[PDB]
Amino acid sequence: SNAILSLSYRGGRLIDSSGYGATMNVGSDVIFNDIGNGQFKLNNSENSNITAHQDNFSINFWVRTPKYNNNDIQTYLQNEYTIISCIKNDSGWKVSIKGNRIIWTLIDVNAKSKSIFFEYSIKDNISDYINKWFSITITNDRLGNANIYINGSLKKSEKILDRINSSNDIDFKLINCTDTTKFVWIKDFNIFGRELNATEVEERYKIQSNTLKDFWGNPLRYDTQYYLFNQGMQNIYIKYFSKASMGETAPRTNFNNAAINYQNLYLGLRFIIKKASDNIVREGDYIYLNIDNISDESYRVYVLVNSKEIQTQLFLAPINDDPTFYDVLQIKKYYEKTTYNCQILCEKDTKTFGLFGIGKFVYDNYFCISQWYLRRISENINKLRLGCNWQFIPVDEGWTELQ
Repeated sequence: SNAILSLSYRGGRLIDSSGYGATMNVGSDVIFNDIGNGQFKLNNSENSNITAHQDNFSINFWVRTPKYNNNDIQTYLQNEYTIISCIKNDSGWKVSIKGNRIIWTLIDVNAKSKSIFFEYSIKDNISDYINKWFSITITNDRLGNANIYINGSLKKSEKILDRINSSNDIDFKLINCTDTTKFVWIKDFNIFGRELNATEVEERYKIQSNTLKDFWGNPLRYDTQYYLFNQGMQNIYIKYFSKASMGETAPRTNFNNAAINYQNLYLGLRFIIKKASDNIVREGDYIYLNIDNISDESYRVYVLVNSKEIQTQLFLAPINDDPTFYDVLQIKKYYEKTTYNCQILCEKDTKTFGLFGIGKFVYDNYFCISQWYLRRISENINKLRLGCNWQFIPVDEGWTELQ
């Protein structure tokens, strides 16, 4: 139904947008930003805290938690710490994190507890969860079922048990975390006074998602260094091929040990998005793609305008005024609009050159532009043809790499 409580960071202050007038107490070691409305970071200190002073309800919020430290994996796996709690006389509810698990716990007046959790892999080459914003929704009823939804989709649902106390305070704070460097990002925290159904959860997800985002789920920005990720070919990156003035694919390198495995992200061409015509890139903007790690001089992505082929290799070159090439691009989000993917179009202007992708040429796979990606092969084509879907990866503190 209607939010009992909703945290928003409006104009320098954390408030309750609920209209229920919750009063907020904020420690001195909390970091805020005004992205969306907005975001806060809990560090591992007693001074990094927020208190909201206020059998069927729902909890919804998005969370961003940092990648494990390769050399501190047993701490990551074994240390469960509370992040959000509503407890009184040892009874109530808490949200906790234990490594790659997010955990919901109900505790009765006798200290008898039962938990439900969501676990994501820490062995996949590419993760939709590690260090990335993702939405969680927990519902609970009197039947009684507890459900965990992740990114709008039901992931778990279990029963069931004495009485569970209700508290006037909700504490946002790391409890029992043993890594002094730990932090957690939270946004869009909401409480509902009823059990939201599967349809209600999906819709609130789509709503809480026109904004172009980066790989981590934050707004995409101009003048920011980004590595490039391809949704259709996730296990390669784009590398400058000196002999040809092109981008060729290369296999991502990886790291693995006994407990974990991942492919490296900070590889290949490093791009900067420039305004062609604030610093947030919006759907449909006209942009250039600069590349700043090929040499001392700036390079840029060019489209061969006088090609009659279906697909053409993109020309990665020093800045020039050669009219046989064109550098004005448009970043778009044609579909899968809740994801962090985007497409790159070039048009000039009654003439469409296609979308950026990866194509087979005389053979190897090259960073290219192709009309193939605009073909309306079938109504579901966009679910099958993923090579024109890209994400931009900035270096982020929650994801560190060797070398």
